[PDB]
Amino acid sequence: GVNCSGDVFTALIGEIASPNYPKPYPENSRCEYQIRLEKGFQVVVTLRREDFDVEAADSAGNCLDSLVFVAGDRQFGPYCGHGFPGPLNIETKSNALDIIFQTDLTGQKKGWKLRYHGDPMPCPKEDTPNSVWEPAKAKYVFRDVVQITCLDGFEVVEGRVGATSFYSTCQSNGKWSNSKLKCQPVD
Ligand SMILES: [Ca+2]
Repeated sequence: GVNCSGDVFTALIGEIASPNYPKPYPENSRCEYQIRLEKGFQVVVTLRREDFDVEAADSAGNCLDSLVFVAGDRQFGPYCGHGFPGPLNIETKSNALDIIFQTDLTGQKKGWKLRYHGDPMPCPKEDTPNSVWEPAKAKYVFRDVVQITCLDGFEVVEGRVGATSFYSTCQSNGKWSNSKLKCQPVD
């Protein structure tokens, strides 16, 4: 095959296709594409069913040509056959993804074209005991900032002395900064 290795993708949106797409991919391909987003994002892969045609699996269900996505410990695929067999949207749960495409000596098809985007990872909303959150949202994600205001008769301890409100940021690790700070009754 050709050189289809070494490319690194770091933008929050991107598009990748097998060599020569939509003309037949090369035999004996060993392609690898690396997506590298900053911590706090997951790579989400979108691949339309009809944008994928790869040599069919053998009798034993094994892929001779294959597309595989590697995200840390997790693997998606191997995929082969006529039409993409996986979900239209794949949340890999990782900021780093390796896309690996290998082909054998015979039997080539049009190949594949995929897109990806970075999806900011969520920070779960705590139960707001004696406080209200601003803004109120169904989902908070990486870099969101909220103001947490204590109800009347409550205050923040461990923050400033005598605070009745504070801010908190959804961090790259899925946790709120200032998660130690709680609204508690006035003494
Ligand atoms: Ca083949």
